[PDB]
Amino acid sequence: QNTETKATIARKGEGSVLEQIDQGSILKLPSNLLFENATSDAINQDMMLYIERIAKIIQKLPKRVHINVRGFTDDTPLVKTRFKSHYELAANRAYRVMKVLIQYGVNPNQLSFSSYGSTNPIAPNDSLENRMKNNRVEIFFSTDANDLSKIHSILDNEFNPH
Amino acid sequence: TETKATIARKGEGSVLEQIDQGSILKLPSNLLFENATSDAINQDMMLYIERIAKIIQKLPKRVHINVRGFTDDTPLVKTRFKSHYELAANRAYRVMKVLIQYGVNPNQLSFSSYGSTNPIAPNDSLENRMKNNRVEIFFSTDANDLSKIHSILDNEFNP
Repeated sequence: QNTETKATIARKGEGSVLEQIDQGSILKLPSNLLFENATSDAINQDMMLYIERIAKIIQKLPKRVHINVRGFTDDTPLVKTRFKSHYELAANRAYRVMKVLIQYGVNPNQLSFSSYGSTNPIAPNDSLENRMKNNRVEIFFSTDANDLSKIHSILDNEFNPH
Repeated sequence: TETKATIARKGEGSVLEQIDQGSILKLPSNLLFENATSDAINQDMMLYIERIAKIIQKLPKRVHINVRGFTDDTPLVKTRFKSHYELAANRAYRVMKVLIQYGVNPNQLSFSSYGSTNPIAPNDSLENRMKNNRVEIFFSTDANDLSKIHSILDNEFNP
């Protein structure tokens, strides 16, 4: 039923999970592992060491892997912050992690960053734990394989009478 | 996710279908074989097989081709075939054999049988029953990049 396994990043690394989907892998990191709070892009004192470890793991992965850093927020009112929107907050957070991965030697041609804003929650925002997961950063690992597409195009050009 | 098909302007009926893990080329059995109980290929449609063979030869080794056989559910009584599974196996295999005749690498080919199990139509008519009698060719790859990515991540991260 489940395709998520807890992941251990730093011999502590609490709350992180690895999910497999059919078109790739998603590493999910709760807010408090990267940032001082849910509402800023300011990094916390352990941020760097976590990302270094992820970057080492990434170095074992083949070259054609594309790595997408994805940001997410909860619905926390944005009045107290310098951001215009949830999308903007999540973009800046995703972008910072990407940049740190670059500093650690991950090739920029394999990296991008995304923002989902507040509308893909993992859980109810009824606890600190759940709030940290709703403000998570994700890392999606995939490829731009097109073998199946070339087969289809090939077959289509030969065998379509339309 | 499908359209009609032909070749050299002599082969209506055959459809190409795309599914997420590969492509399926449909060859109507009725055209393909002399009659509804034989594994003897229509010697007139060896030219459609050849075309398919020509395309396969363009595809790299990671692309595997599976020739699949399917039947209606008319009980077999006047025949030397002992089941629909066996009948479907022989038809798939005979089409496979002809691809091989036309130069296709035997190591990229296999044949399957589904018997009467997954009919395109309800079995009630030389209209409908003959829709169930078919041979499909499934094109896919042995790609495991995503599986390998997951394995490595899981090995490094999962306690």
